[PDB]
Amino acid sequence: EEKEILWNEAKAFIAACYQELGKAAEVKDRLADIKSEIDLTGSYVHTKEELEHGAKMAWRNSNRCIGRLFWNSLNVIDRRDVRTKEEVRDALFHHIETATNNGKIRPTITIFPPEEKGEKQVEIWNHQLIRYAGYESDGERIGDPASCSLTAACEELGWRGERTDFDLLPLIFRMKGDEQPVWYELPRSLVIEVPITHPDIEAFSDLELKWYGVPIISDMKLEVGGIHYNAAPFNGWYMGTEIGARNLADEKRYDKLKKVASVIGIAADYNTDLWKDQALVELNKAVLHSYKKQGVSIVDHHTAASQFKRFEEQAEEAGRKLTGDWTWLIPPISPAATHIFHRSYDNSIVKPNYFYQDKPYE
Amino acid sequence: EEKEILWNEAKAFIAACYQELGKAAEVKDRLADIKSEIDLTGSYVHTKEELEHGAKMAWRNSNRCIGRLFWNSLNVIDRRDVRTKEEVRDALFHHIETATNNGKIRPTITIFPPEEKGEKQVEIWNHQLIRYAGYESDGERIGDPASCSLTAACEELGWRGERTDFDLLPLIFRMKGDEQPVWYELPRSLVIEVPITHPDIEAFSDLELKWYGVPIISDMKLEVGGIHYNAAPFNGWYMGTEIGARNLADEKRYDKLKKVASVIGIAADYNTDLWKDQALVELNKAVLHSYKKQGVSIVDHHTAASQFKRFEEQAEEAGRKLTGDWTWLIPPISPAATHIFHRSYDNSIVKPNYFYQDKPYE
Ligand code: HEM
Ligand code: HEM
Ligand SMILES: Nc1cccc(CCCCNCc2cccc(OCc3ccc4ccc(N)nc4c3)c2)n1
Ligand SMILES: Nc1cccc(CCCCNCc2cccc(OCc3ccc4ccc(N)nc4c3)c2)n1
Ligand SMILES: [Cl-]
Ligand SMILES: [Cl-]
Repeated sequence: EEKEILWNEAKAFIAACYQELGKAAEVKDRLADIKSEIDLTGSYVHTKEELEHGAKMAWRNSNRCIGRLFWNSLNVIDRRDVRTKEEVRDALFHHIETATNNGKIRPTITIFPPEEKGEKQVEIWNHQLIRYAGYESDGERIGDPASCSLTAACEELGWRGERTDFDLLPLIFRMKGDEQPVWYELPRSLVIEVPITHPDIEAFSDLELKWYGVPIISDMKLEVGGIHYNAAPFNGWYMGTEIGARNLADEKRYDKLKKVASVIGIAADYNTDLWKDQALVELNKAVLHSYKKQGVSIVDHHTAASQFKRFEEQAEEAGRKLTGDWTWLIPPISPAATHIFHRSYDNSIVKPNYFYQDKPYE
Repeated sequence: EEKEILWNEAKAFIAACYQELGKAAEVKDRLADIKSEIDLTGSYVHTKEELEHGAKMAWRNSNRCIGRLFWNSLNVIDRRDVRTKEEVRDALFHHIETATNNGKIRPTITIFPPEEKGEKQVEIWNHQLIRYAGYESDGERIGDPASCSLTAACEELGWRGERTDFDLLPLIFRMKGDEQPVWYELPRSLVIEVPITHPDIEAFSDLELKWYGVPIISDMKLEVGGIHYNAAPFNGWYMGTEIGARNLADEKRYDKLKKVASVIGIAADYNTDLWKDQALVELNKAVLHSYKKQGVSIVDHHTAASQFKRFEEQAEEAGRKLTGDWTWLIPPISPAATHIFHRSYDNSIVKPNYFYQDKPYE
């Protein structure tokens, strides 16, 4: 049951990782330690510093991420020591608290034990650690339609949501050996939320909109040197358009543009009035104003594109090729007002990186 | 000097073209007529109906065009008979008048004689038949910066612009055999223009903005059945975003967003105010309102995307594969508010089509 492709990925990663850390001389000894270890166990264990740097490199190589400028300040939390459900839950609880940081969000990743045989040690079911539930029974739609399948899986396992439009989903994850996952309700004190108000339009609060403070992606596999960390939730702060132009605007999500147009006092009858466009701008202005007024970190898409330009420049000075996905880097609001729109990007996949993986639920 | 690749393209085009026109039985005789003609002359001549349909197929295959729904109603003008400069000029004059149609714009293409030896019979220098000049001498920028190189080439040949921000460039084209092109000033009576006003903000006219009515692309090569029509100017009507989000908004074009923000009474100091976004929407609302109030055909990007969805559906019912360039089909204003954003497109190049070609000037 060999065919160890892992040896080749380890040679590539350790060489580059130690190259960047100045530890270039330490490479031949460490690869020797690794090759024996691969022969004795079929795998190898990253150090402390390889793991932290590999997670940073993976953010740096994420073609679709516009916020990559701060890749080197990612806060890496090593929890490869976890063995029980309560330790997994507590680590996820801790990630939320330390990432939130009373609103001064810290880009943070918690790294759980990797896949051993390709067998998961911890299998997280949440798309994000904090997300709202979605319901969809006979005509009536409640909450976030994107969470319908996960919300159904949770309720099939004993959980029950109050069926508000913003029910917090529980943490749900399965351990190795168990046939079923466990779920834990989120403590309200850990979850910061932001009511959406408008700086000029006082009636905007009548929409009773809100979103959570911290997006913590928890369904992606971090791959470092051939080691597959399927459970490694990470977070940054939001870019405003993610909330105002997608989460609250998409017809398959909260679909609020019609109601936004009514409270800002414009008609929603004619395409040539550009009412969707106007409502999108006022809603996105409201999201930024609301997060800033509360003291929760956020960035607008113009500032974010300015930072990403410096990431482009910084990559060229370091002699690293830049990779990116143009179709994901452009913002969904005024993309041509950013430099990203007016250049091209090589969409090559460089490792370490973060990758999609099949949902465990149906 | 053979290596006739032309025979293969003719077999592919005539088969498909006659297939769609119901003339499937007439194919073997016509290809026989073509193969002899290729052997006798090194080329072949399209019919009347092959030419008109091939130009329509070429529009249908333009991956970057969102307005392809009306491909079958393209008005094809056959001027392969032209031989002199005055006949070329008159045909271009006529194209402008009949395409404009007092504001009820007709999608029209005028097809000049194709390349014979790869040698052009008529070589058009204009990017569009109607475009504004651009100037750029010691600090001072006037007009459309995108036209600077062409405006310089025209003035090097005796033309002189009044150096307003909206100088109409002359028609400029070279005939086969001449070392130099000729240029002809555009008659003002042929060119409809639209002053940009706002439906609600009366001060918007203080910006003194305007654009021309009809975009007539004149620098692309139409390829049909291996025959290269390098001179075949075509036109549709504008999509509003082309004017309000690019021509008047780009920093490398008319760069008006700052002045738009001032007349609509918002500050242009903070990114988080989304002032560029708001100004872009009000400017694009103004463009649509202005063209509609004048009676000049235009379409908004929402209506245009709705039409393109029906083009997608119509393509599937006809059993034709759909091709498209996602990065060009999405509008630059609220792209995620259109279905285009939320699906993918195969960017394969199918012929007949329109292709870029090297500018003749420096
Ligand atoms: C610091 C704040 C951050 C901002 C503002 C930011 C911004 C974004 C945005 C706007 C997207 C595209 C979202 C979409 O349109 O679906 C994105 C994608 C992504 N970001 Fe970041 N990001 C940040 C931090 C991070 C961090 C810390 C990581 C991981 C180490 C990361 C990895 C990614 C990945 C993997 C994707 C693509 C996910 C996918 O394919 O669905 N980002 N980022
Ligand atoms: C009927 C009105 C039409 C509308 C509203 C329309 C709309 C558009 C738009 C918005 C673009 C992209 C422009 C850009 O972002 O640079 C485009 C590209 C294009 N359209 Fe159309 N179009 C129309 C008619 C036509 C016609 C009649 C033809 C030719 C038969 C045509 C062929 C093309 C081509 C070739 C491109 C790509 C040009 C390039 O690569 O630079 N379109 N169209
Ligand atoms: N602050 C932060 C911080 C860290 C990370 C992020 C972004 C993570 C979001 C995960 N994302 C999941 C997903 C997968 C598949 C489709 C999705 O839908 C949204 C979307 C976005 C861009 C598109 C571009 C082109 C196209 N055709 N579709 C798109 C769909 C989301 N944010
Ligand atoms: N009503 C109508 C009717 C008929 C045809 C048209 C469109 C013709 C416009 C010709 N176009 C020339 C051109 C060439 C190269 C760059 C240009 O710049 C604009 C642009 C547009 C989309 C982009 C998408 C991605 C990206 N990276 N850059 C883009 C640049 C224009 N309109
Ligand atoms: Cl999100
Ligand atoms: Cl244009």
